[PDB]
Amino acid sequence: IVGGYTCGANTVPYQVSLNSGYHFCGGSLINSQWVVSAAHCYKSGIQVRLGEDNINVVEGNEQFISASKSIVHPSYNSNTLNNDIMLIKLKSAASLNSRVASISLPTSCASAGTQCLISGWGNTKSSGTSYPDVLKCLKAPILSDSSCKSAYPGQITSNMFCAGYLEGGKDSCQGDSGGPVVCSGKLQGIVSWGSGCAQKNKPGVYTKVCNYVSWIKQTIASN
Ligand SMILES: NC(=[NH2+])c1ccc2[nH]c(-c3ncccc3[O-])nc2c1
Ligand SMILES: [Ca+2]
Ligand SMILES: [Cl-]
Repeated sequence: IVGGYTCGANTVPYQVSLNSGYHFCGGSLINSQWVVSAAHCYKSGIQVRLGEDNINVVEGNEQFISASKSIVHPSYNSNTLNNDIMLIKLKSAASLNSRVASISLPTSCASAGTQCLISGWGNTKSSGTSYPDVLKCLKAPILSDSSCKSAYPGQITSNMFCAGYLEGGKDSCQGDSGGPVVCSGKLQGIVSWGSGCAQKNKPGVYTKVCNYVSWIKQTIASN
């Protein structure tokens, strides 16, 4: 997160860290045994870490659960990142309390201008790499589809939306991939891609979760 602030320990209880010996992507807890992340975060050897704040110190509240399986969307395209969503099922269910909690899936898509909260342990510098120990947050609005398509001509599908600031300075970045974009208590986006981080007129692009709620429900109901 570039231009963001320290969220405060456990203030984003549905945020998870995907770990393979180090933090590589974020994700969102949607029920006690399922997490939602981005298809490009897929790898084997994933341990899901819940209740985290400092990812390098065990401070208490953490729950480390191995993924029993990851389900990448069958139509995911790694070259356009269209359908960039993945579901991870946990080996055991997580103990939910006030520090670890799930986030609701949306019943409707959000509109331009909606203010959302984006969080993650990704890079904090637009020019260079500084990775934080604690969770960073950024409040950003959903942009109109015309400005988004005007910024990335021919690269935005209907399963994507842009959120952020065209002036530059505040944005999600590498390490934040797979994490949440929550608007009004509902998970509306997943951090997917962008050009550099916090560059002028190059806002972040997010996977539009309202387009996949039945796919998520049907997939969880059968696995
Ligand atoms: N500018 C952004 N909003 C953005 C967000 C997530 C990103 N993730 C990545 C990324 N880059 C290199 C390897 C993996 C990644 O997820 N770039 C990203 C850029
Ligand atoms: Ca920790
Ligand atoms: Cl276009």
